[PDB]
Amino acid sequence: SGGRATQSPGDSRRLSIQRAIQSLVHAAQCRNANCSLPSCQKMKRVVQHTKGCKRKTNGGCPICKQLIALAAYHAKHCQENKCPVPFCLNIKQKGSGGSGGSGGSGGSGGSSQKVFVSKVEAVIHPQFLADLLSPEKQRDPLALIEELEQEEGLTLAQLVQKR
Ligand SMILES: [Zn+2]
Ligand SMILES: [Zn+2]
Ligand SMILES: [Zn+2]
Repeated sequence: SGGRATQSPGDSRRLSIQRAIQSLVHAAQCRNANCSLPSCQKMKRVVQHTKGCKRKTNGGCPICKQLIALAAYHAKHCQENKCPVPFCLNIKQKGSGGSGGSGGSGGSGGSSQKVFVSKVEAVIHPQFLADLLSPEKQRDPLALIEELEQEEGLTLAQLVQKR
């Protein structure tokens, strides 16, 4: 009757995905000016990126990929067709798939963004997730982002060529 979750290194970072996803939903429908929360302000930036973006799904910007990842992962745990979450909407119209995600409640995340099924999660780069969750102020996701697209050249590409 549900359940069935194991706390892998991935789980913890998928939980950071789900946690940034919790952020996502919030900034997606936050219209309270009195609210100036850390995860909210940083995500207000990251969300506003998703809309004012052009290289969105072209694969250039890291955000929109990890945001269609968040919004998708989120969309799996979402039952709203008229959702506030941006890419959740286009998920229901384009990104069709099953349910699931993670939920083992692990806290020992690690480099597991290769072995896993990279169907949803493109360049989520949990550091970005972590920074949203961080009470710190000048710890912006979009700052990480430009860093992330730089590091998008490293790993997976590492020793990938073969015969
Ligand atoms: Zn807010
Ligand atoms: Zn973008
Ligand atoms: Zn949604």
